[PDB]
Amino acid sequence: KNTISNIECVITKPDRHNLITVIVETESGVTGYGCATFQQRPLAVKTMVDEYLKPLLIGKDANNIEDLWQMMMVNAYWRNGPVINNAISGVDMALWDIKAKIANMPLHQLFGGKSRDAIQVYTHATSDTMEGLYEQVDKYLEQGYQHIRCQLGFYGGVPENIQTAQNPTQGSYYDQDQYIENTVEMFKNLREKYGKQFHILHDVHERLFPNQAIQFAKQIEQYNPFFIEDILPPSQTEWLDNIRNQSSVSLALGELFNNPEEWKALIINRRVDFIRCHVSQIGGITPALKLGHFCESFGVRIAWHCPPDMTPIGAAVNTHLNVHLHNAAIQEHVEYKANTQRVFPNAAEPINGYLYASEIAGIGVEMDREAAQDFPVEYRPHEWTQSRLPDGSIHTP
Amino acid sequence: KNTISNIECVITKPDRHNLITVIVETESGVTGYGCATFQQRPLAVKTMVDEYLKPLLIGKDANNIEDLWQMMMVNAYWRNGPVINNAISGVDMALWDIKAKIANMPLHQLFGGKSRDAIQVYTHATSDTMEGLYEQVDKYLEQGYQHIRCQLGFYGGVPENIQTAQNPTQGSYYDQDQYIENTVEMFKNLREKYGKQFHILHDVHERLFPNQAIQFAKQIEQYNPFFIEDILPPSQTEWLDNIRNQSSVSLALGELFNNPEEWKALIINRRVDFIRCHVSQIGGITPALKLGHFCESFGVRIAWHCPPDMTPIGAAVNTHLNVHLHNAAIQEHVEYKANTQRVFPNAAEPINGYLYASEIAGIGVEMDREAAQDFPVEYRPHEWTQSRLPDGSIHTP
Amino acid sequence: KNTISNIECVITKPDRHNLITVIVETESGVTGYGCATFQQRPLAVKTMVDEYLKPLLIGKDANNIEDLWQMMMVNAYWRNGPVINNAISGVDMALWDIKAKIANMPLHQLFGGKSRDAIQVYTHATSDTMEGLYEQVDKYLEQGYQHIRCQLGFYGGVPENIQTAQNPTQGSYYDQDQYIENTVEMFKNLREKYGKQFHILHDVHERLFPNQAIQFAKQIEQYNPFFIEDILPPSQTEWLDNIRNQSSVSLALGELFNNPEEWKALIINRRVDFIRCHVSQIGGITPALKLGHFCESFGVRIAWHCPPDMTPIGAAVNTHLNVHLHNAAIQEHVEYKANTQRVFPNAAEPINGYLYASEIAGIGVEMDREAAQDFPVEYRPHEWTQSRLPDGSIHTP
Amino acid sequence: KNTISNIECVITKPDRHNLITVIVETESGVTGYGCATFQQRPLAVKTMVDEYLKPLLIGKDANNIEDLWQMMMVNAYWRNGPVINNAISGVDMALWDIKAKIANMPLHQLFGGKSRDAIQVYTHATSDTMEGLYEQVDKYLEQGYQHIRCQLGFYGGVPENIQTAQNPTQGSYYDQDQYIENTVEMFKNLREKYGKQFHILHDVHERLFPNQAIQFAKQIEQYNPFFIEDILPPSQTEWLDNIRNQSSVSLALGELFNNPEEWKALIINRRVDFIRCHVSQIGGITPALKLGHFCESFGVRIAWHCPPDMTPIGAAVNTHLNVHLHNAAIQEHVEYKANTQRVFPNAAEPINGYLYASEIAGIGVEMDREAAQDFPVEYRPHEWTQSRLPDGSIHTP
Amino acid sequence: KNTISNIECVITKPDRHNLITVIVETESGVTGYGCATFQQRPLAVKTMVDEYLKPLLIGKDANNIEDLWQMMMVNAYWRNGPVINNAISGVDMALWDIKAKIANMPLHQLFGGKSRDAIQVYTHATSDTMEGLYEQVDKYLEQGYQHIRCQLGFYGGVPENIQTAQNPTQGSYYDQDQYIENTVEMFKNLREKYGKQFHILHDVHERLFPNQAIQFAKQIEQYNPFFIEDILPPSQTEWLDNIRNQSSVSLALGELFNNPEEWKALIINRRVDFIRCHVSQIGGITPALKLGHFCESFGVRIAWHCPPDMTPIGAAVNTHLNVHLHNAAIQEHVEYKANTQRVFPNAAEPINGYLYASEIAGIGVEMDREAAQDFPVEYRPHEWTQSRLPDGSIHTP
Ligand SMILES: [Cl-]
Ligand SMILES: [Cl-]
Ligand SMILES: [Cl-]
Ligand SMILES: [Cl-]
Ligand SMILES: [Cl-]
Ligand SMILES: [Cl-]
Ligand SMILES: [Cl-]
Ligand SMILES: [Mg+2]
Ligand SMILES: [Mg+2]
Ligand SMILES: [Mg+2]
Ligand SMILES: [Mg+2]
Ligand SMILES: [Mg+2]
Ligand SMILES: [Mg+2]
Repeated sequence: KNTISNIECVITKPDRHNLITVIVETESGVTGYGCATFQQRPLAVKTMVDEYLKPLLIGKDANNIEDLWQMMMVNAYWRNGPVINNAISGVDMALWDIKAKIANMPLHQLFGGKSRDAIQVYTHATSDTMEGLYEQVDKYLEQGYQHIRCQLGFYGGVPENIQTAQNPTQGSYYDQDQYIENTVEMFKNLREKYGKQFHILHDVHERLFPNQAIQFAKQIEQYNPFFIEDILPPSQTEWLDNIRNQSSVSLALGELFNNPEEWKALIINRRVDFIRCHVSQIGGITPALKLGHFCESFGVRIAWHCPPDMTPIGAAVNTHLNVHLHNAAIQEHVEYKANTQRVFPNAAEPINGYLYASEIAGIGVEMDREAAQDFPVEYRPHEWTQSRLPDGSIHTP
Repeated sequence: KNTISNIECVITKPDRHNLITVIVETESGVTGYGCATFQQRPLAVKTMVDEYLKPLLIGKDANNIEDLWQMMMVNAYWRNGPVINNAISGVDMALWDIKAKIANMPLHQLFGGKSRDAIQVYTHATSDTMEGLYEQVDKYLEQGYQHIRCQLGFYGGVPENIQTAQNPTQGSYYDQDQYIENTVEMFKNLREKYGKQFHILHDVHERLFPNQAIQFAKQIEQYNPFFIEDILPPSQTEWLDNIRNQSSVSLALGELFNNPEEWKALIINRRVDFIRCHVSQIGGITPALKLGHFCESFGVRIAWHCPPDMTPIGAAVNTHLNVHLHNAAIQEHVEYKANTQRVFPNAAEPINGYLYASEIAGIGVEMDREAAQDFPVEYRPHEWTQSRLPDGSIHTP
Repeated sequence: KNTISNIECVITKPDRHNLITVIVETESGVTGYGCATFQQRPLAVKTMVDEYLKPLLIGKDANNIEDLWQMMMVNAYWRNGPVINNAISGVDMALWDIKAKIANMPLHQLFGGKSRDAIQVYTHATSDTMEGLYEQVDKYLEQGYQHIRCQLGFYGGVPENIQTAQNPTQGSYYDQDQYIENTVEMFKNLREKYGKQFHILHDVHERLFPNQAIQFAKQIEQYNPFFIEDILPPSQTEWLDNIRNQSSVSLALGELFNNPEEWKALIINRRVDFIRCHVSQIGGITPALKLGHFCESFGVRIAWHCPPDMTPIGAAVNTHLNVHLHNAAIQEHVEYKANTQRVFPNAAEPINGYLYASEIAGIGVEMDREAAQDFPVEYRPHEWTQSRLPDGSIHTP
Repeated sequence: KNTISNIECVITKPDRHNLITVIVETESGVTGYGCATFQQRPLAVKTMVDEYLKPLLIGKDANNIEDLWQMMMVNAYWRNGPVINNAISGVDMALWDIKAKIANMPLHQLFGGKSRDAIQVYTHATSDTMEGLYEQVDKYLEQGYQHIRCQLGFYGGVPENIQTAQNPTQGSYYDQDQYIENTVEMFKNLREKYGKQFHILHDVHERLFPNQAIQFAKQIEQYNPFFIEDILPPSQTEWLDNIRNQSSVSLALGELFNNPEEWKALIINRRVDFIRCHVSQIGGITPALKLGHFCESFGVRIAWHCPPDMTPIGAAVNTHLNVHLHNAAIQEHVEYKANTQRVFPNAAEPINGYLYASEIAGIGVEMDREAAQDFPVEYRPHEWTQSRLPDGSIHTP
Repeated sequence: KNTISNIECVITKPDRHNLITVIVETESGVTGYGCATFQQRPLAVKTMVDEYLKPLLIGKDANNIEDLWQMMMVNAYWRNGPVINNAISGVDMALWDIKAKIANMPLHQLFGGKSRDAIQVYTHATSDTMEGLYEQVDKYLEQGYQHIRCQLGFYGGVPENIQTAQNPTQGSYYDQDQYIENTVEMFKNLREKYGKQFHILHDVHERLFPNQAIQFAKQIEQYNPFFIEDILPPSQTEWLDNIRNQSSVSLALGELFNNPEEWKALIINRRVDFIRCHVSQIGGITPALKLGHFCESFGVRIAWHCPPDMTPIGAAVNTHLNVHLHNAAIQEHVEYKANTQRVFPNAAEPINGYLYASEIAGIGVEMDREAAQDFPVEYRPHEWTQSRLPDGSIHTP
């Protein structure tokens, strides 16, 4: 047995985002690290770990990750959701980290090994002008990326060019029709300039109503996007049947998921082509493996959410999952800055459009705890989540 | 308790339509006003209120709108339908008016308050020529409207350019193919001239057979109408699945509904994008709130029917519902003439494409009883409802 | 407008449970109180309110509850789940409390009034012997209760009479077959002694596997329980189809729900007869009203979860919902003790099997903030949630 | 890398069945052992390993079990089926053995560790009389078993009490009605004598036509069998819907499966409560983990086939899977005789109704190569598979 | 009775492929020949026949083909799959040959005679250039073929112009996008040059993911291919519904099938227009007839797989089945080489686009036993089955 001797939760903001790490110490002296990053509510996740998971977990056998996951998930009776799941994810990843270290193996080797040499990577280009897009796309192409998520225009902030009511309620405003029009124009221009040079992805980020999504699918399907992401919010994915029945568009969805009821009908009915779950939002590696296998039976492929608001520990974990799970398709990546790299040393970066899994024992990335102390948590409003349509209505952000 | 002391029903015809208002007096001294407008059969609604609802309601507690509504709906054993529901609606709306006045709140604040600053508005442009259309559209755009329901041609009357049988039966004649041809051409012409300057709506008004409706949807989907309204009659909406499976066209339906069985399967199967119910036809505010909530769970949005054959009291009520219900989308424009404005003082008018909810206590619009007496009920035959196809057969009007 | 001036969150444990109250102060000087009680993780809910909802909400208009609810729900981007929802519920209830106070009306009158005189109530009898059950049942019957949830045996703790593995993992042990056998025997004995004197309810509390649930339904259906509650866990309710296809048993489910995807298919497919949601777990009054209306269209009735781990504020709120919503069926009740009554004065208690809604302005129950300070939060392990079957497996608790 | 240096396949018959072991040697010096037992066609599996899998695998990296499995499955283009899957299983299991040995962990710890302390076990009682049954049951109960699979009568052989045609075709005869009659009587008798003392299982072994299966389910459901196994053959499992819609009987199925199309719709439609796959028939540990996860999402539990025609290596593997997979339920008992114990040293035996996973590195059971050579393959005709009904027609055996 | 006196299995490789023939001798002195060709695993098939089917079959009555098939199929208990089915097929075909020889009739006359004069034939044109394709196409049209399966490019081998990971794992590489692009261009060019001169077929050979298949279907439907073959792998055919709901493309699938669960739902749901099964893979003539009839009821037509890896005996059998079964559509043919013709004399060749059934007694084609000895089995690694995507992942080959 390997008895858990401590549980710690650290919030660090080396750069733009409040990142959250969980650290598990064991009587073997082997230490694990995991990602619990829910950037919008980090103090809630920390409270959850410090006040509840810690006294629950100290004294228990770290070897039995599966029991610990099943036990943790139901421990508050009420369950699922972002605060509990991220806290559990932090522990779950750290426990797998310890197991891999004790096995003296890279994490993906514990799983049963590689099913691919490395995972393909897509990056992000966003500009308010086509010329600006071209500038970023050109750089990415020169670096060997073959997949780029492109966006024309920025959506939010003050309603400068939007016909609102007289005294619009405070919020981040956009117009769905302007957004649709700019996006179609973007695809048309990118295909005219670049042809089939690279794969174009685009993130709808739940901006649209169902009728707008169906129209939009028919408008861009001719451009064969690698995928169109979050074309609807999680609560309206039954409307995907309307799209799947009449459009060939490739669809990805699910970074928002933190309850299994959100994805089961989605996958069984083949409503998307790629699942986009944020691994820490679904409770860590343990459920990620199961969900990977579930998708596989239905022919659904995997593109785990990999935003900047996630530790490099979490990213390395996703790369281990991505080189192992046969139905993994692509990894999202954004560049790390120097502070982040200092707090989380040895974070892999894409090489010629590929991310390579770590080959040392464990996850392969840890947190430098002294460095992390230099960057304490900092309150952020996240004003973009107060997203409003011209009439002042809230829309899923 | 707030005991009901009197119930009255007034039919008034300030301008082109017979309007119906129910007036509820209480022992608190607070009076409520409601819309019961079924313009085609007004004496029947008045008989229903005066002879049956009045002796039922006098003496009962106006506070308990929900009990009174559930009780009223089943009071005749047989139920649903346009005459009973309209009479009940008049009472139901007046009871809400009373409750809001006693609470000293605008009606929408009772409901739980605003979910938007104001509701967007669409107006109506109809002409026998394109230039006549352009004339009306230019005027509306200049007034700030962003949504216009357009129709080229008038359909009905003597069969002048229509090959009928030798001695055609008396009726109001049209040719469905001429109607389709003109409407497709109209859409084409408007997009050429105006591009994406405004949202174009069109009301099919149940003119078509299902195969025609399906053909029409494929013919106009490319023009992205904001919605195509009543593309089928209420009894044939299962045919919408054929449309939904192969077309992206945005659909609205339901102004004719007066029985819940007409809408449940519609909404459950996502057969339309907007519900168009006439609030008084479904029994008033009480069922309108439930239906709005019902639609919201399925992702269906709301565009309550707001024709000229409705009191300004009913319009105000609809704007109260529209600024409250989160899934409300748009409100139909009704320009009020001098006589109607005198009978129903303080009726809101759109300002720069928006209708604003009233902010005084209650509904915010009452009927001037003296002014209404000046304009008594007048029989109208509504010949357009005897709608006939070229072979002389009735079609749903 | 009524600007929010403060937001406070208090945890108090006057008796057995950590209760959580949210208090909203406004520039009008009118103060609201709401329930945010997630007893197993109270510090997490408090963190959520103090650190996040408070700076978000101060300065905003308390009148617009609907916008504030829609805005709050999506404010962390990721959403749903027990920690966020309870925090939002606390604010939502307090906002309705303020609106009712300003309207000078009892909460249920804001909603549209009563649809019943009072709500029927069921209470709880639990013993390890039939004789002990009879003793409690006899008292309840004498007090006028007509509905009693009965349980024979206590399930959990050390595996004294259970054949486990040699060195069973620490946990709370029970045997599903012993539990089934005791429960069937209980119903058989109660019907033999009491006949149809009262309505018997029973809470399966997700103890069973699907095959056991189906067997159990067929075993007790002859006893016509008023309902059998939580016969399956939330993740396995599709298995209810097997039961609904072959058994007449009345079913209730849903106290665990905190994501709408958990209940939509459940209700649309008529898989249960009563919905059991914990109002604070689903985000407060605002979504409770909508869910009430949703259920109503499908003929599903309401029995909101009313456990001891909920403030009397929350209970009074449920009674307001129960006398208003036409499809409300029954209210669960457990007696308050003197400390709890001191901290939450004027809490209604059942009278002859009925709970009467409060008739003063507002919710009708507040928290005495000095009294609450006498009873600070106290860590509880809740060892019963580590529920294990004889082989040491975790089972949903 | 850990390069494969040799692949061997040994058929050994220590006792009643031809057993098949695959042995994988690597350059690390670490040797793996796996089960490839298809007892009816052992020379075919050995040809498959020796002639095709050996030259394919030598030189490749044993670490990457997942790639090797995906590659092996499609290597012959045509795929699935009992000969190929068993050969692949032998390799797959040996590769997992190797990985666990290198990690210096018991196999189940690699997977993520335990979710139960040990797995419950059922044994088998079969006799031509009830008293003979009682004899075996009494012995098993006294040994600590709580689950016994019971069968009254032996079915097959010469048609002694069976009205066949004049000159019946050579085969193993039985009468389905005699079988049903004896089994119903057996259940009745066991419940009268033993009541609820133990769980009774029964294996129908695809003996019945669908109308017989449905009749039988209704006849024995009252006796609450722990499961009724293989009530239909694999090709007729859609007939299970008729059973599921009207009966509570608990069902197990799937020992015959060797193609995923055989189980997907089964599990998706909840047609059984327990999956019974033979791990080597589905291709080894790698697909067994995925299938367990797949079943878990649908609430289906696992009872892998553990017959005597399987190596103790395969049994140990199944116990490793059974203590890991949370939805594992029970393991079939196989008493090992002296010769088999010598060939496969250290095979676990049930202790008080439980099988405990091995705790040394690797699978924990190997084959003694010298001992196995003592017991070479011996042809068996397995006459029972020529199973005939009274009219002389083949029925699935 | 016609007692089986011997069973033999000969592997012969006169040209590029290991071919497998089963020979059945009877006491009548009449000898039958059948195809058991599974070219990738021939030694496993031969073991199956020699070690198991032979001692099973000798002594039994060859007259009763139906019983012999039902008996053979379940004789190993576990069943279906390519090794067992091919062995059984060789026997089944030889028995049908024997029966037809005894009746002194061509095989298809046994079945009930011709339903057509002859079967239309398609050939294969494949090249890395369009002009290379044109030469082959031109050759075929001159010979009277009216159907040609066309392929531009060769896919596999070393990843020369493919961006792989740094050290790509050994395998046969292709890029799906490159393949789709070339194939779409091929269709475009062929229709430009040839118009509707001939029917163009194309074999996707399970190279694509579902989202790619759906895109491809929409890209080529305008070119009206006679059929697009194997657009998905057998385990993913439920994705065909997405294609069938939005595309008019003609589809064929099934050469991989060796388990009826692979085809039933496929055909019941009309997911393909042509079934493509390999007759020996499904177990011979006996199940080919039933499957032909099953398809016919559903309106599905037959294009049995007729690759070079099949004996001319098996090809003759397919022509007998094709002139008999009313729903047979077309026969694939590859030109025979001289050594193959020597070993299997008198094999029919297409004449002006038609294949004519043999008119002598029996199948019409036998194996020259002495000639076959000149060409013993030779190992081949079939490296193309290790098909990898650019990232190193195995894809179904
Ligand atoms: Cl921010
Ligand atoms: Cl808007
Ligand atoms: Cl008129
Ligand atoms: Cl406790
Ligand atoms: Cl157990
Ligand atoms: Cl035998
Ligand atoms: Cl096989
Ligand atoms: Mg995204
Ligand atoms: Mg209309
Ligand atoms: Mg409960
Ligand atoms: Mg069995
Ligand atoms: Mg092919
Ligand atoms: Mg379609």
